[PDB]
Amino acid sequence: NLPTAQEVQGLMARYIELVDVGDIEAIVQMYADDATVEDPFGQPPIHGREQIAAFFRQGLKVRACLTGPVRASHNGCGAMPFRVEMVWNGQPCALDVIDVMRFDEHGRIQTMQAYWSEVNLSV
Amino acid sequence: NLPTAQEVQGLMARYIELVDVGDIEAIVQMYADDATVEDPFGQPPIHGREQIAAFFRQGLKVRACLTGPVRASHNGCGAMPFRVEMVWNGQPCALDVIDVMRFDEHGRIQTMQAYWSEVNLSV
Repeated sequence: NLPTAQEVQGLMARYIELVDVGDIEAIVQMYADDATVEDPFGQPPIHGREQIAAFFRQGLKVRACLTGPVRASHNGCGAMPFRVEMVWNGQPCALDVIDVMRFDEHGRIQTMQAYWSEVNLSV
Repeated sequence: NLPTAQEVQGLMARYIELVDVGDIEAIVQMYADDATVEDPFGQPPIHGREQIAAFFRQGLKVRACLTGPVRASHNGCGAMPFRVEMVWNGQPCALDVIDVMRFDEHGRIQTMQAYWSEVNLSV
């Protein structure tokens, strides 16, 4: 069902867990089959599980952690602050990001928008 | 002009400063004259400076602080995590919130959405 505010917090926390361990197949399945992703927000979106899996394979030695609680509304929406730690070409770097996600009537991510730019990069 | 990612971080940080001291007139002026606000997201929006000022007067002994960096994009958009501390009927409480704002070509907030619900309340 349309996740309740409580379910949304649980789903988004799980989501970061998956990104942290790097289980691409499990992340991909959290999305609706025709979901769209805008990462970073401002860039043309990617649509569908095929393109999203390609996107995550390309991007995911990386760890991610929630850096604050998940903010959830009552209409299947949620927003969360987190950090991504990587090593960009030998050089390690961190990126602070905020994801906004809208879930569907099946508990799947219909749309995701990621807010960040170079000002949130610490390389 | 359409704020750059760097300008957006500065504008949103200022914004929380204003909410913290409680300068309603200065907050109101940060909004476009016909801006709309959705707080909490999921509720019908309020439109225009008159309604926004009424909204902030009604709501603002309160302190607010950024609890993480402002995430900014290159298209006049920004998202930020913060906490609001109040005393709800003698009883003190805190609310964790994430605001998403879109600025206009004049550096003013055209639209604001606040993500939170009772799950982010610690009373």
